[PDB]
Amino acid sequence: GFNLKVVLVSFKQCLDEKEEVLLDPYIASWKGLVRFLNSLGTIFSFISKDVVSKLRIMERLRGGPQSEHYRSLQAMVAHELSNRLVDLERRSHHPESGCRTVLRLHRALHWLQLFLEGLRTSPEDARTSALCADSYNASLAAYHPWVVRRAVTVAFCTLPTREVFLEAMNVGPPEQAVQMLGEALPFIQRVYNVSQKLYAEHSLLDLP
Ligand SMILES: CCCCCCCCCCCCC/C=C/[C@@H](O)[C@H](COP(=O)(O)O)NC(=O)CCCCCCCCCCC
Repeated sequence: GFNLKVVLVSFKQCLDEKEEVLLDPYIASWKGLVRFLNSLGTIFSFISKDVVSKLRIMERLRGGPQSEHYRSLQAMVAHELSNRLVDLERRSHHPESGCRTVLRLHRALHWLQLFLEGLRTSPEDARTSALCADSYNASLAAYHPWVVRRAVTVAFCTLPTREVFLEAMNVGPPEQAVQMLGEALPFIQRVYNVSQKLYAEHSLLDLP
């Protein structure tokens, strides 16, 4: 019943007719990713908590007195910039602003998209560990302190084989998994592109 396709396709729900990035569905989709990650039984389950803690921050903003301004990422950015609830230069009175919090998930989404795309078009003899590192170095690595970068990089060598990873998506044999990624990744890509435009245009790509 539960599989990676269900999660990827849930990202369709994150964009409305005006391509507002809706926060509730975004959270729901990320909870799907966490459940998938935890199902893989790798050492990276050690880091699921960081995602979960970030989702809870966002859920608490959605449960608060300004909940309506957190309905979409676009609304969130407008509200937090106009009320100075985002630390722009250095961490200060708003260490857990919606803007800086969502940024971390967004960067991770970028990594995930690069990793899954890499996997989708990889040769049969490609190593999962290499797909992960190359995509990590492309993306998330620059935002992590050296101690984290080095530990993550080493941990990559302990990942399952390409075949096992594809089968773990639970959508059939590797060949079916590969076609699934092609049909489903565009949903996560669209969410990423719209979110990246939002952050880029507001010069928020480097929030502390
Ligand atoms: C299945 C193999 C998964 C490979 C995942 C490779 C990337 C792992 C990154 C681990 C980062 C170390 C944990 C804590 C990092 C935090 O410092 C940063 C910055 O947050 P801040 O401290 O400023 O609040 N947090 C992040 O970069 C977000 C956590 C990354 C989530 C990884 C996505 C895994 C989802 C997999 C779903 C298939």
